[PDB]
Amino acid sequence: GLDWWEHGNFYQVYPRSFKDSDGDGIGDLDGVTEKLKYLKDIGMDGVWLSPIFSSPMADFGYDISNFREIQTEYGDLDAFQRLSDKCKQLGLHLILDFVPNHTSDQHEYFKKSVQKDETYKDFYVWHPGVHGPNNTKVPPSNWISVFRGSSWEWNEERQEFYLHQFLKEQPDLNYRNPAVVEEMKNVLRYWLDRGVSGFRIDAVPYLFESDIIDGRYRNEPESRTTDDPENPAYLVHTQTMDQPETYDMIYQWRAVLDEYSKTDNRTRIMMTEGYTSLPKIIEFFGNATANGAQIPFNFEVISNVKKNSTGADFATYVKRWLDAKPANRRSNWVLGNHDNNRLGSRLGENKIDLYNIALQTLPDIAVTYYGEEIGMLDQWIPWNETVDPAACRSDEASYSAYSRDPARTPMQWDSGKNAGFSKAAKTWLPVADNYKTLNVKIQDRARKSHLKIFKKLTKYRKRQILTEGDIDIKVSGENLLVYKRKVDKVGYVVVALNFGTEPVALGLSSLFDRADQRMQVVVSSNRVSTPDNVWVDVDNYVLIGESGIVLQYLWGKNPIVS
Ligand SMILES: *[C@@H]1O[C@H](CO)[C@@H](O)[C@H](O)[C@H]1NC(C)=O
Ligand SMILES: [Ca+2]
Ligand SMILES: [Ca+2]
Ligand SMILES: [Cl-]
Ligand SMILES: [Cl-]
Ligand SMILES: [Cl-]
Ligand SMILES: [Cl-]
Repeated sequence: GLDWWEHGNFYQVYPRSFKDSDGDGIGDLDGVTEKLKYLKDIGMDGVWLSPIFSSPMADFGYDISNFREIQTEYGDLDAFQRLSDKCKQLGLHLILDFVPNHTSDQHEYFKKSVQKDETYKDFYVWHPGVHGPNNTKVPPSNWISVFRGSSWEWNEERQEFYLHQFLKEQPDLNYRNPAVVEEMKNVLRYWLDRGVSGFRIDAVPYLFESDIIDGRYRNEPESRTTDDPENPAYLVHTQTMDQPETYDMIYQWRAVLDEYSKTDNRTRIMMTEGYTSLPKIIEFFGNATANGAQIPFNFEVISNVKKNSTGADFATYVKRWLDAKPANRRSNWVLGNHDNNRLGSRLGENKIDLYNIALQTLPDIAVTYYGEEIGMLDQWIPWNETVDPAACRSDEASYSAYSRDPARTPMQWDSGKNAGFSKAAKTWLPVADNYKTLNVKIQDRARKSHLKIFKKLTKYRKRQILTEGDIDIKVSGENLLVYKRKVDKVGYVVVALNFGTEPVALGLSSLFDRADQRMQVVVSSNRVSTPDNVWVDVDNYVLIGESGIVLQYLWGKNPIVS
């Protein structure tokens, strides 16, 4: 008897790009609500929305000026309630994006902090630095912002530097201040009171920095993986990431969630965005005395799998996650989000179905970034139309290395105007040029298509074998990854993923003891010609390049487990 989330399908909506409902070219809450039934029909359980709160959009919602307010163009609190009520009818859990690390520099708390307001003077991390030789100002430490340059920003009015781990428009909250601690968990209660099933928590590794010692902040040592001192990777982040107090606060936040779970037998869940080392990701699950996040994102895989990764490479990172995961915790698999190039563009357009197969058939929790289920691809956007500050802080020659906008374009619903995302003359980001032939409606009608493969996976994974089965991973050569998932007296599933360009015979008898000369085809990559439901020889079947196949053998019935 699993809790709702343990084998859950989670879908990330980027609200600005999901569905426009009021003709301004901007996705909004009412637009999401129109589309929640679609999300249920493709097998989703939990819907996570990126920042919908009041924010000047310097970082497109991650710079929040009021954590208790819906941003105007997205809607109002009624629009939120209708979204929440619709989720409840459909049996979907709503997950909101919680951004504790920083506020907008337009937040009232920050404006008052700059003025040394007695209540807000210490809401942020301020330090004067030191005046140096030749009347120069030395910042309080050598720390580098994730968006490049110093993470200390001088404020003339206050005559101090404030800490910004992200943009200078995003001042870091001082979680050593108890007033800040209390205020931010009341933000969680505010939304828990309004019905949400949990939160995805932004930038968890960066919450606490180390404290002052003898009036100074400690510098960080050079990493020697780059010579560029404006690049955050220039330093080893011994002082600005992975601090022990960070984990303490995650656990405090989970306790607030647990207060609400006791109320009504509906587990509030926590997801955490942590681009950090695998052991420091794992620590977010919890420790001996305290639970943390049920879903600290498996960014071990996403950060290390590349376009030229082999099947062996993919297996290495999958196995590394599994070897490090504590037995009492659930895995999750994620290969896309709003900060990465779209999966097909990033990892190889031919592998869209291979990777959707992996994401959906590996154990426990599967994550989908909006559009991955139809195989959306990045859209190149001109410098003049790009809005992502990570691009605009670069230059016309080279903003495409940095820009996240190509992965944030409007969802492609149909072949009509703006791919059916909006009736407006212009959309906030351009619709991808491929939209007439890549959209939900066209894939819905096709015999085989990414969406039909996707839908087959999200349904099939909810049966007993893929819900309850173990996992046994084997690699043949450099590029044939195969894994078996078995439930005794029920059956077993074999996933075979061919990352290489050459076709290959599965040769399963030389990989598992397990016989059954023949297995039944459940689903396969778009280019595989083998019809569904036929039987194939597990030794001689040839899997074409860059393709995957899901194979089944039943001893008993394999029911949907609800
Ligand atoms: C794969 O690509 C990366 C980055 O583009 C490169 O550094 C690496 O050498 C490539 N691997 C091979 C085997 O060429
Ligand atoms: Ca709109
Ligand atoms: Ca911080
Ligand atoms: Cl519209
Ligand atoms: Cl857990
Ligand atoms: Cl099925
Ligand atoms: Cl048979």
